[PDB]
Amino acid sequence: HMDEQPRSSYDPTFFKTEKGVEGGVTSMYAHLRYIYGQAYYYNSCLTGTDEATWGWSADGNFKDADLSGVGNLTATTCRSDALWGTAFSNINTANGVIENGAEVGVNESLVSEARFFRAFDYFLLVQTFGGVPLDLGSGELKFNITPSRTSVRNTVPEVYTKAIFPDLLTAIENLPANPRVTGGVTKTVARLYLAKAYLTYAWWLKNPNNIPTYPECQRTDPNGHDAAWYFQQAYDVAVTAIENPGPFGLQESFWMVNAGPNDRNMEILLYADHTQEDEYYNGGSLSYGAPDNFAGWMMNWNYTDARSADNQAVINRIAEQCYGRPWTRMAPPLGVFTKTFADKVNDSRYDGTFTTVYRGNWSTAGQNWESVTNANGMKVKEREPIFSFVFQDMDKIDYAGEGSKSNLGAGTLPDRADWVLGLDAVGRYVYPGLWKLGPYRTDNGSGAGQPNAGSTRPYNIAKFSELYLVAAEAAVEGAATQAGKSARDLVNVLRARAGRWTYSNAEYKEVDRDFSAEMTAATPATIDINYILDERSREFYGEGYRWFDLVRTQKWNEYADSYVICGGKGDHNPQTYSRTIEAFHYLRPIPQGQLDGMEMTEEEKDAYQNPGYRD
Repeated sequence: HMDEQPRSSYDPTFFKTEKGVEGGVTSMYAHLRYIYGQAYYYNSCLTGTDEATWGWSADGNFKDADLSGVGNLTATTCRSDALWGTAFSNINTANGVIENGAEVGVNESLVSEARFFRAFDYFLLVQTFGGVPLDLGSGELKFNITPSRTSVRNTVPEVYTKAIFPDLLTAIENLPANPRVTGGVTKTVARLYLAKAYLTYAWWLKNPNNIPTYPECQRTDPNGHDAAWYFQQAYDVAVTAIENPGPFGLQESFWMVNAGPNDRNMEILLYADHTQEDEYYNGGSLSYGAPDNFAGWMMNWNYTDARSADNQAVINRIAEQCYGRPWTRMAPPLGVFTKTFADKVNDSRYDGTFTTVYRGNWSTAGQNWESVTNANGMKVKEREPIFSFVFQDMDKIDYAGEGSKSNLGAGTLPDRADWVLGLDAVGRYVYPGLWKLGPYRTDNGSGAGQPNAGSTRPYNIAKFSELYLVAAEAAVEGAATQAGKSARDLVNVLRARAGRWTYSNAEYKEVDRDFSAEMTAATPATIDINYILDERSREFYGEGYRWFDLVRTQKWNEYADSYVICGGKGDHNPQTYSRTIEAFHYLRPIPQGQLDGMEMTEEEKDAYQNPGYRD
């Protein structure tokens, strides 16, 4: 199906009221929870890129997505499919809110939230699937009540020009500076997504590596401007946001951006609010009776395996950000450590991304051991390092001896009271957990909390930081820059920020370091797209940006054609795996469910489906 949500003949009249417009608008905030935090969609944004390959416990969902000869990516197996029905349901709702609310004069500040969300949804769809329908059964961008059995896909430029740009431009004029409600949309997030949309369209027009689009359409803009024009607008709009940020801004340190106690901070422009839940009512009377934020489980592993020299289970599964529930379904390739996060001394970001030092928490399991013995018969207290992923003396580790006793493929080092494994020995079972998406719960007490519950944390969708990297990318592709905001200046803002350490996760303590001078100096004299993409991986690793960024820039092949990783536990042999990423893979399949739901001939269905996925 296309529209999941049920529609009443009175809905258009409902949306001629302010309370109806609010109703619709708040369901739009809700729709974010079915995408952002959803683990299988999350997969579709990351696996098969440089940031993620399949993990030891991987399903078809993750294997099929890696495009590495261990699965099949088809119209039934791509987890792009979570986006389709969710986005179109929301879009239809937005269509109703917008045509009826605007017709009657319902406050445009509020209506423009729906304008934003409609653009937002279409921008995800257009990148993911190519051209998609603007007509849902009642005309272009019109509210549809009774679902149609037939659909027609518009072209990419039609979606950008007809739906995405005009909505965002209007939204920017009318949206408030400060959020109306929590996580609420503002001028700044509308500007961000407009700049991104212009940036993405500009690349689409330029089409340097000749990746086909579907439906068939020529590489020119109905609005009549060239790629350069769009690159310039991307720059200008991003920069206008930076200069008029309302309440938003960068945190002092990169740790503060994704640290649990600082969720909902003013670097976050938009998020899915996973605390907010649904209240059922039956015929006016309360009835007892949400989707989960379980994306953080994918790039998290069985640290609970960790043992002492006396084979004691020293790490309990608990609801803390460094620990949390593991599904071992996605793993970081070694390129992440050797290329992306090369610098770990001057760069907060590696440490503000991965949990590297795993400590004992055994009293959460009801144990009362003062100390325990492991790692050359050394005593280790609670909350002290048991197992560390290291990047220093990697070629000295002794995996041959007592490291066996860890139940981790781990080894030892001299005068070192902790098990240890180097980043060149990372595998599909044992890898640094993704700390960004770990759970955060104040109500754990002295116990484990509820570690198998979905995360209650916001899932962060849009960040003030990205503005800098959107403008910088536009600058690299030829846009005319303003004084103090060259490509190099813009990149250096985020890099200077990255050199400021406020807290070390590895060391589990406050800290005071400023390596911003060093970071600024090590930035290349001139900036290429490769560097933008590396910075994007550093700032946004594992958050679900990667597939979009590599497809826009057409670097997906260059960055993902091969990855490097070791095997299961006790396998420290780094093997190179090669992917087969064809040009038609740059568009995801239309989900088979949509095709099956339509009254069409097999010929019409073949034509509806993107090339490569028709058999």
